[PDB]
Amino acid sequence: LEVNLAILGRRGAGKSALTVKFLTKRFISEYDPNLEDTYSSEETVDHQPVHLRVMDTADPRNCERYLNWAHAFLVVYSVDSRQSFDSSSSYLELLALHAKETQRSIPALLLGNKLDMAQYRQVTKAEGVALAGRFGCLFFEVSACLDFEHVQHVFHEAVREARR
Ligand SMILES: Nc1nc2c(ncn2[C@@H]2O[C@H](COP(=O)(O)OP(=O)(O)O)[C@@H](O)[C@H]2O)c(=O)[nH]1
Ligand SMILES: [Mg+2]
Ligand SMILES: [Mg+2]
Repeated sequence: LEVNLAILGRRGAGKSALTVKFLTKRFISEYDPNLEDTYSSEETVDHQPVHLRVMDTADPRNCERYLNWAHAFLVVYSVDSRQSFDSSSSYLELLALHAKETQRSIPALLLGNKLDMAQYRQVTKAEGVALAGRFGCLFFEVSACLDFEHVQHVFHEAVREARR
């Protein structure tokens, strides 16, 4: 089973850090901000094997490259950046519009990353919940430089959302 996951969000939000942590179980803090690519991994989600494809985007034009490809989305902002949070809402609007225009119904997970920087929070967890509420998507706060298991969970949950 092949599952396409696309990761969207404003530059700086930690899209690649989250991807590399998922893939490698390590935090890599400087990763080419311009590099966009699809990363392949063999996963097991609910005792079921998956060929997972993770598209780590770097933005704007030809959004269909992910809009007509992904089976689920992660939309990422940083909890220490209002700017990032605001940009996250635009990606969710795009997902909504595309679904409306094409009938393509794809689940999304809203991610407030850099939970390790919670002391400099510009966005509350309650506000992330509210934003997810406006788009009917799931919501998680995560970090690329805490443990691996919580990052694995969100990626595997996108898989579960894609299978439902
Ligand atoms: N403190 C902290 N910094 C992070 C985290 N994730 C990414 N970063 C940093 O945020 C910046 C952008 O990360 P990057 O993965 O390039 O984000 P991208 O542009 O969305 O792909 C870099 O300085 C990363 O080191 C995180 O979870 N916690
Ligand atoms: Mg990146
Ligand atoms: Mg490639």
